[PDB]
Amino acid sequence: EKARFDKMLSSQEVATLITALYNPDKLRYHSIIIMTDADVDG
DNA sequence: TGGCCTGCAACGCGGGCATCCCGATGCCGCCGGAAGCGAGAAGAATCATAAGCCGTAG
Repeated sequence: EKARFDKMLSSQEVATLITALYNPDKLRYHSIIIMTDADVDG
């Protein structure tokens, strides 16, 4: 929301690897889990 | 200390009255020249959009 741009991209690895970016075709990795540290930055 | 203002008597000519000629003027017919209103075009300006640095944090 702070900077919305369809061209702005740095990694793009997550969306490229989970789906094709639209998603009903490729539904690979139906189960995802996000492990994160217990600090405030986590 | 020097010059402006004014009373006064003598010289001077202009105001007042009469009048015919002249030039402006109102009127009428006729010709012309900005105008101004709307409309189209150009330049000037203030609001709205994308960071950059400051210093820690990942």
